[PDB]
Amino acid sequence: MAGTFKIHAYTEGGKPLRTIYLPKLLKKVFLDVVKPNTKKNLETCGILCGKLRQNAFFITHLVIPLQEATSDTCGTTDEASLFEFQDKHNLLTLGWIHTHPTQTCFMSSVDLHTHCSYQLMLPEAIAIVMAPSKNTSGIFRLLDPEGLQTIVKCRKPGLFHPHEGKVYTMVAQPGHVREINSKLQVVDLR
Ligand SMILES: [Zn+2]
Ligand SMILES: [Zn+2]
Repeated sequence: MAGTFKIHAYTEGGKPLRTIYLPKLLKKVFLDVVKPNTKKNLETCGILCGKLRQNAFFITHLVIPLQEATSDTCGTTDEASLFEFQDKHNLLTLGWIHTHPTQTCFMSSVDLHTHCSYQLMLPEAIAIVMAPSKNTSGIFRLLDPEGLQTIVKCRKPGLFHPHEGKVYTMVAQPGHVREINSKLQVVDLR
């Protein structure tokens, strides 16, 4: 009908990307759940989990794993329990979301290395970054193959370090991510 369209989304390398359906509620619900950390200027992450149905992914569960909260990272500390939870409930990893309580909306060095594993496993994988002090948010991915290659090769120690060239980009509007009016379940493993 009116205001509808078909999308064919491609990576930089020309690979077709399947659609990910994102609940309209997810961003705001996530900010609600992790507010105690945000008020302390501490980052929190959640994993975007779901299922593949008729050639498209549906995010159904926002899973908050055990993690180490700092002012500039929120790395998962117990991947075993996260994996066990996802396996038991047949939930795929589709991406992740995290806060920048006071920072601008961008992808940090750590964020790019974190995302690399997601997007190697699933070309469609996304990183949602909420920057509530700026009232902004963004959905990002690495360039594929070029950015994935840069991060795979990067051995710089040091929490925050620069990268040579363009490495990441915001998901286009419209593009392979579509919002839908769906229910949401938050699963907190903490
Ligand atoms: Zn970040
Ligand atoms: Zn690096």
